[PDB]
Amino acid sequence: EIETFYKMLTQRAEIDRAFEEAAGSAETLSVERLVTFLQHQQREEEAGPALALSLIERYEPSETAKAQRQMTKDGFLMYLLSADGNAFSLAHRRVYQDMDQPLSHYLVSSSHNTYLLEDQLTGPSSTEAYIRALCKGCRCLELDCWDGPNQEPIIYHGYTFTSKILFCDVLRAIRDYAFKASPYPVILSLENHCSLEQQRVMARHLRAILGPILLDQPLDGVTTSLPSPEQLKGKILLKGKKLKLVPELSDMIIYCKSVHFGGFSSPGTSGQAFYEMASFSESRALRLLQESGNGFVRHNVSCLSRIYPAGWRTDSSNYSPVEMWNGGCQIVALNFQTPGPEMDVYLGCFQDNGGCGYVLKPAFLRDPNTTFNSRALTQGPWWRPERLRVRIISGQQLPKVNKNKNSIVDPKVIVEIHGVGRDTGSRQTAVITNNGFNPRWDMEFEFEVTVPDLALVRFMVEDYDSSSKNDFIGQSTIPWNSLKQGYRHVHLLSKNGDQHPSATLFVKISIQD
Ligand SMILES: [La+3]
Ligand SMILES: [La+3]
Ligand SMILES: [La+3]
Ligand SMILES: [La+3]
Repeated sequence: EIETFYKMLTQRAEIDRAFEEAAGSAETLSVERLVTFLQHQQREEEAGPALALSLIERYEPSETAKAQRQMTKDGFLMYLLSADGNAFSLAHRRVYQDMDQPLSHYLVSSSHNTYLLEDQLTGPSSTEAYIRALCKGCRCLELDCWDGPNQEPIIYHGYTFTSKILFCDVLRAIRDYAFKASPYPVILSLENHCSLEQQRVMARHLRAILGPILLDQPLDGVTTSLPSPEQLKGKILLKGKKLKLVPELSDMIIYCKSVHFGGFSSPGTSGQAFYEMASFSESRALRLLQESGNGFVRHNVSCLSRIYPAGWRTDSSNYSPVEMWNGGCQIVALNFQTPGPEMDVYLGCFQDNGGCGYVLKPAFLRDPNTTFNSRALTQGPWWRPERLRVRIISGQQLPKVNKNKNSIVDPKVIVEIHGVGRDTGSRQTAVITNNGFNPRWDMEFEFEVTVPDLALVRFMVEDYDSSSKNDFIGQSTIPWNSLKQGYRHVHLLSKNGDQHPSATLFVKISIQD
């Protein structure tokens, strides 16, 4: 009974089944059989003895089997629960993209009113807020500078009751964390409401504190286009108004001069210079995407655009970034302090490319002559329909969330597709009652995705409640091109983006054209 219980609790038929198929009669997976699995099931492109062997050396617990080059059911499971078995491509969890194109070519991880920890009206501000964002890979930060006592500028939310902090204090924190998560450039958006004098103080602090990290001169030969993340590695650059404004500050604005949206027209006139950056509220952005779409896109190829949350979002709620990315908008600022599907999707996007904060835009969005408009889909390279089938098999050790000890989760799983409007979809599994340890769904969904290069697949697990709103249990959002095939485990994250060490979903993914 003990082994029974101990082992039965521990038992996963789906795994058993999976191994069996792979291994057939044998109680072991030979290299060849493993290689076959890797290819047929896991659809690995580098599938071959070499991979198989590394998987064995890496994950096989049995010394006999390891040495003898074979994989036991145990090693199978371990591989499946490891970074290699993760539905989120391990290969993409390291900088692997081309980091040599103009900044305008990458989506950049950006935060809105970074200094804030809660609401926009009366919640607190803190350097901690900048540290958190930076530690989550945020590249573009916001500083709302106002005159403070003792000729020391402060940062807070202009015209509200949000607590205040010191501009200098903010700079040190940025200085200390700017590159903890990535080596690529950090952009500081200065919304300067300070007096001339205090503006000078700002400049002094900038130079004194940031020192050599601060970019205060154009790079050599950085003429027709924006420098690349590579060219700006290890640097912090300022975005703000460039000559009310003291020269000390205005002179530090090199590649990001705040500008009012003129309109889009590129033959050298109208559509701003590569070193000019416009901002658009969520509303105006949608409208321009509604009406212009392709203009914006084309605009965004050589130009950085910044989008920020609608003013009514005083609760610091966030909008969907995806809609902005579909127009090539790169600096899509969100309230990083706020848990929700939006940051889930955001951080899922940026978990790609090594989490360095710059993710290369799809080629059609880097083509100045594109006729793409996610909203009016016509044929073109972006059109490449795929058939995704996702099987939600079972869940393991779902984080018991709210109640301290009184009930068991009644989990269900929602799988959503995020991307161009026609691709967006959502489906959900049934609810398993009182089981978070090993709920088993064995449900399969199928989606047709026409513009995968802009899609993300999200897995959300909820605790069903008949009486109330279902509690969020965990989630995971995987960019389409990082979605691995075959049997994989989805590693669930908390509301706050934290890793749940033992919480997973076991799935089987398949993508066919
Ligand atoms: La602001
Ligand atoms: La229950
Ligand atoms: La419940
Ligand atoms: La509940």
